[PDB]
Amino acid sequence: DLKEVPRKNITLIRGLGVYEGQVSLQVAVKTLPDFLMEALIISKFNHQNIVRCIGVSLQSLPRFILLELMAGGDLKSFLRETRPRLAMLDLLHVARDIACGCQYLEENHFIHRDIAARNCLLTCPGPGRVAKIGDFGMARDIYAMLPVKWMPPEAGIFTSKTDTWSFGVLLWEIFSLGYMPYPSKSNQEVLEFVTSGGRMDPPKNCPGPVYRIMTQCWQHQPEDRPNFAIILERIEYCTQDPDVINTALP
Ligand SMILES: Cn1cc(-c2cnc3[nH]cc(-c4cnn(Cc5cc(F)ccc5F)c4)c3c2)cn1
Repeated sequence: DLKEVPRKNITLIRGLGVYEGQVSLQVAVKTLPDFLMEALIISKFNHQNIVRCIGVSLQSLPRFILLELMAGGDLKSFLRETRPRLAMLDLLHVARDIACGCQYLEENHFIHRDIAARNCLLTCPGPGRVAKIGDFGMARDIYAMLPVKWMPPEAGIFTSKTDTWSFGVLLWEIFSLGYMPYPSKSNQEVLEFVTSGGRMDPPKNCPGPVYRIMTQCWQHQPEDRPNFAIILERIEYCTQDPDVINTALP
């Protein structure tokens, strides 16, 4: 099924997080000390905003999965490290990028169930970045450690509207510039806070239009939340608005 690439052709260059690799083509190598199936899931996707599975090395040990090299690393760490001391449109492109990928999943009736900044990767760190969904461990596991801050109330049900909720929270992560959702609240506090109707305030300097996308992502009833086509449409509207784009980051 998956393209078994000879170990002879594979060489490990550098430890990234989890290796920088080459094949006799610069790739990223994920090693195993289940795992047969994250690669099988990622392999079946064909979209520009989802990391590509180059191949696998299950012949020798330790078993590899060859993946599209994302030199910019995860999105959570990027926001943190690249915090002004980067413009609003850079955030909007990142948001659009993941929204496209989510739309692709939604169209293909796949539920991610863990859409967060820590599961998104960046191609290069500088301008011309492309954010892509890099982790699918949660959706595999099914097919304290639970991501409660990204989950809607009815999650124990899971829909495409689940991913809509978590994307709203991802949206906050982006425009907060990498802050932890519900900053001073624990999983159980957030659980009861959300269940009561409580929602996160706008991140510092966040334009109203963008916060309004977060707000309707967090609608209590799933059928009232927007699909990702509408979300993109609305992100595109923000990208047209100059009052949104001209707003200076904190
Ligand atoms: C600084 N930094 C860069 C990276 C990085 C760069 N490029 C990358 N390309 C693919 C990855 C990656 C790493 N883990 N995953 C999740 C994953 C986990 C798994 F168990 C099986 C497959 C799989 F894709 C994707 C990946 C990670 C990690 N840290």
